[PDB]
Parts: sequence; C-alpha cells; structure tokens
Amino acid sequence: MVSGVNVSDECIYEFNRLKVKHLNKYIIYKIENLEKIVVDVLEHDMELTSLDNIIMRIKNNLKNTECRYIIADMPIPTPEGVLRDRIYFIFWSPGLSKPKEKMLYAASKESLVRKINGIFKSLEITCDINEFEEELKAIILNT
Repeated sequence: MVSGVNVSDECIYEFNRLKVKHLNKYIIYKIENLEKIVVDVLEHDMELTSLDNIIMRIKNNLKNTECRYIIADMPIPTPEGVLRDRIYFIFWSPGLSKPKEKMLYAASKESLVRKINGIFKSLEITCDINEFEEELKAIILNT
C-alpha cells in the first residue's frame, strides 16, 4: 500500500558492508517514529559460523509484539555441501504486534527490498516467537 515511510541511507550502507565487506553477519531494521526505516541491531561477529546459532541470536533480538526486517548472511552447505553464504531477507510480523504497525511494515517492505540487490530468498514469518527458530530452520531447509 501507499503509506508514508522512507529508507535511511545507513540502511544500505550496512547491507553493503554485509554483502560486500562481510563485516556484518546480520542486520535488523525497524521503522522509527513511523516514518523512517533505520538500523536496529548489527551483529559484527564475523566469527559466528553456526546456522542454528545465528537463528538463535536473531531470535533473541525479536519480540512477539513488534515487527522487524532482518537481513542475514546464512551459512548454507550445497547439496554437497561446501558452505556457501546466502543472503536471506526476513519480514518478522508477529500476531501480537498492533495493526497500525503490521500494515505499515508490510506496506513498506517493498521500499526496503527494492534497494537490496543480491537477496537469495525473501521470507515472511508470522508465527509465535516460540516457533520462530524452528520455522525459519524448516523453511531454510525445505529449499
């Protein structure tokens, strides 16, 4: 939809540091004051290797009552497999987030994604925070 939020330049700055300079393992973005998409969290630990561990770390930054966009460089072995890093974009949209926020995040998602080239897969997760970790894994693993 046509709601009124724009995208801060630091957003793409950090994504590029993740994608190109591999200095970030994941970035969590949020809408600040209902009108600007901004960086909420950056994981600089480029020595984080486990998928399950990265999913756990992301989960600990999320809540049942607020929407987030997450970009994560996921360490994923080929059907071989030689661990290839894939960029996932995740729209966390839990049920207990208020509607004003749910709609705004959904209506703004495109504004963010269309600036972010190189995404391996874009995902929407709307389960309870208790199943976040299992659901993301299931999705990632079922191709």
